[PDB]
Amino acid sequence: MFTEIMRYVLDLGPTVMLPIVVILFSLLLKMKPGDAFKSGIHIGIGFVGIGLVIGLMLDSIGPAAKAMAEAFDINLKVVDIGWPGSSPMTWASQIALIAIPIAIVVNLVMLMTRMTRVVNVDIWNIWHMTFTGALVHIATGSYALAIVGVVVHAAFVYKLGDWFAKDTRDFFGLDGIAIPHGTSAYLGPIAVLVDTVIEKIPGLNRIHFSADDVQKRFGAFGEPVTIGFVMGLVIGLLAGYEIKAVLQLAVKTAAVMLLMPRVIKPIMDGLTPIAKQARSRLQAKFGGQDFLIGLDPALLLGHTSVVSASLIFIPLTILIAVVTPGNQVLPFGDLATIGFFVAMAVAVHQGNLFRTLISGVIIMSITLWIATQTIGLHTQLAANAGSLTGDGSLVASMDQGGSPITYLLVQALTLENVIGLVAIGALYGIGIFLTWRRAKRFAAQAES
Amino acid sequence: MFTEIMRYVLDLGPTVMLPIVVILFSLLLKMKPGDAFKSGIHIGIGFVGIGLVIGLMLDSIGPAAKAMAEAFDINLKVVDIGWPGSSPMTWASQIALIAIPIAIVVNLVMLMTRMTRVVNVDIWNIWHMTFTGALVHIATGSYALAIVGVVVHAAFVYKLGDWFAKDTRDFFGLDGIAIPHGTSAYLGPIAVLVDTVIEKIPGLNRIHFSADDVQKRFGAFGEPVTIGFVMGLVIGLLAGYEIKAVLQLAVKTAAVMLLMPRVIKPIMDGLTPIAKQARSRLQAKFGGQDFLIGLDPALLLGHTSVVSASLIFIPLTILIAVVTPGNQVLPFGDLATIGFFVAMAVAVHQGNLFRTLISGVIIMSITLWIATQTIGLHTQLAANAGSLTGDGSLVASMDQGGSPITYLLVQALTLENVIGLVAIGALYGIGIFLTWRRAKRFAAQAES
Repeated sequence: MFTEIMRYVLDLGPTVMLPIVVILFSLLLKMKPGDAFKSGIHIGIGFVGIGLVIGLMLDSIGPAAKAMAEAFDINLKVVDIGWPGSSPMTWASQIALIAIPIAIVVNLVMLMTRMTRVVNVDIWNIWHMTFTGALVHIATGSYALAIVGVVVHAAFVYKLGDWFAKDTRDFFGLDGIAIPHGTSAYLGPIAVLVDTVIEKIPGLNRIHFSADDVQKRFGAFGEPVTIGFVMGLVIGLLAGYEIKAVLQLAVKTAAVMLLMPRVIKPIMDGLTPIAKQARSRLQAKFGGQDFLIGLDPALLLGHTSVVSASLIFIPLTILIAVVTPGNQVLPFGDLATIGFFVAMAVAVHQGNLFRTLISGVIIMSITLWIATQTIGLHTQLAANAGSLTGDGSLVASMDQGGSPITYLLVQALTLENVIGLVAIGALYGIGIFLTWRRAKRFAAQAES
Repeated sequence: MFTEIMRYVLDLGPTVMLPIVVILFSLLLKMKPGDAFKSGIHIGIGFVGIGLVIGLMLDSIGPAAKAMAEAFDINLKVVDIGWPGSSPMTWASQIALIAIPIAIVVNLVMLMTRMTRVVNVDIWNIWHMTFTGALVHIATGSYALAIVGVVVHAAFVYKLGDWFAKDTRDFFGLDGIAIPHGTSAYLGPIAVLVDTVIEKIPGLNRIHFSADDVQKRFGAFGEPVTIGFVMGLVIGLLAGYEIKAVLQLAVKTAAVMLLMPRVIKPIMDGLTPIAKQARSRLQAKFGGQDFLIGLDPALLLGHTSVVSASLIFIPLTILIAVVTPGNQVLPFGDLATIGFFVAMAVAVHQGNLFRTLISGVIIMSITLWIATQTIGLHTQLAANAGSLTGDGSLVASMDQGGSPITYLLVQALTLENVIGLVAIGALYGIGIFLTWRRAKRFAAQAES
């Protein structure tokens, strides 16, 4: 009966079950029924808006990006599928129904001993941990090792969401909300390492560039919506699209970027009183820092800089896919939502487009190489799920196939590529240590 | 040479060609190119948001309303198709590509003679005039009568948009914007007549009921979002939907109602400088009242009362379709957007839900009676367009097939139903005289 009720809860959707969870939390906080109902329905309001705008992103950008990818290069054989094609594949795994209870238990345990302050409530993003566990099970061949991998990934994701609280609170303005899930969370340490390296280099640190500089230089034409329209038009032109298609796509890009914050806003409007009462009661009873709430990484698309970088990086990603040595994966699926990769990079760089570009280039190269490395495991997963054609063609993805955590876990658990494991582990360990030191320093400075 | 360029302009879409028209108008007003481009792109963004929200509303309500209709009654045989099924039928007619130039010419002629002040720019809503012209051509059998029917319909809708300027400016807050198209425009006079009749009878006028009263009565549960959620929930429950589907549908109803004004706002945000400069220059050059701009009737959905009426009236109109004498049309297609019918009724009644309900009942019964009356013409139009199944099943629509103007023109030109012609003509003429007198009185009062 547990599997059936878990499947029902999953099928309820983020727009129904999450408002129920928020209402229950508010009721546990001793509020009036009206406030809890309003907060829940507002959160559902924002999430429905997010889903609609993301669907617009997909059906507007996907076709154009894919057409440009075919037009540019044909050397790369393996074709990316991205998160829209990976998440249903992941949900068909045999551990898809136990990963959610395991993650919930580990979150409760880490909250009980005050090792974290992130109360994750988005259970539709647990498929990341499910994917890592499935890959570990496929590679090593042991169920217990897969469970250990899921636990490790969940703990690391929660700790990373805790560490990046300052950037979400300040740069994005999402006060009281933390984002532990998504590709932005675990690609943060690379951006932190790149920022530290650039800061160390004299002369290069003097280069500053932001959308505000663009607006100042170009007058009324530098206003962000104009630059988004221009980027959409350029992407349409590069894809060989017709004039009417180019204009429609550019208008769609400007529209999605303009409407992202308008649909995010109801979530904050509904969650403000909940956070206020939480800080009023739970912080008084227990103590410590603010109790953050985990949410979907789609909330990071509200900032104009994030979506601007997303539009800019599609041709940049396609260019990177040709120059990266030992690369066979052609970015095909998540090019529409490539902003999820470099959102935390933009937040860390505080909108500095030069350092954002450098960090995004390095992140794209690293994730493309990793996705090239993890192909046999991914095609084995595809065969296991049954969503694979009979031609025997390989498959790969970058949203979760190329995550550094999964590659590091698999390499450390089976030791098949020691040189790549050593290199990626050194880079990611330096990034993690740097981001932890930076988070501790920021917390100490804010406290003092 | 004109046919394919007109087809291309039509296919450009409201999000591309209309911003180009706005930019050209702004340039003719001697603004800087940057501000003109910003206004045009903002209007495009608003229209894209309108399209997205309308698509969500359709995909959320349509199936639910259709299931409601199937579950409730089976006595009615003819199945409505609504505007989504009528617009491709109308645009495939023989007079499809002449109607747009005819409407533009008649608008220019009426503007030059100072007979009207509505500068219609939405060329995608001309399909109402195309529909009435095609119906007249089918009934009478001559091209010239079709042309004169198109001209008469265009002049009537332009004058109706002129007369309802105060309601749009004040009640909906759309300053400088007129709505000559849509079912709301030509179903206004019935609402005006009903309001006058209610005012005449003492005691009935003393009943006042508005959404503000509901909010005051219900405290923390009387907000528009909460009542919309309740209406969605009851619609799902009475339709035989499952619990998850019911909750998702209710959340989607709350979604459309709450997100309507947020996506409505960019249109005014972009159009305000255009109207300001028009008032500064064109009024000084020529004189007279403001030069209003015709747009989509979907803008009336921004008001919360209109959406609330749209949700409540669906079971109401389905019930009305059973008790209406001599009715054979089952409302099936435009149940999703039933709010377009009673928008102007709400505007006339100033949000009085009691008079809104009475006017809506009268309008529903009347328009269903016409929709039953005009069935042979509609199925002949379907056969001409080629979109008719070979089973011989009758077709009928109520958004435009049941509109009073087309029925009145057909009856006046062919004289096939004297009793129906005289009844509908008397009712509509009394409504038109009353609304013209009301508009003249309002203009005189504002001038004084």
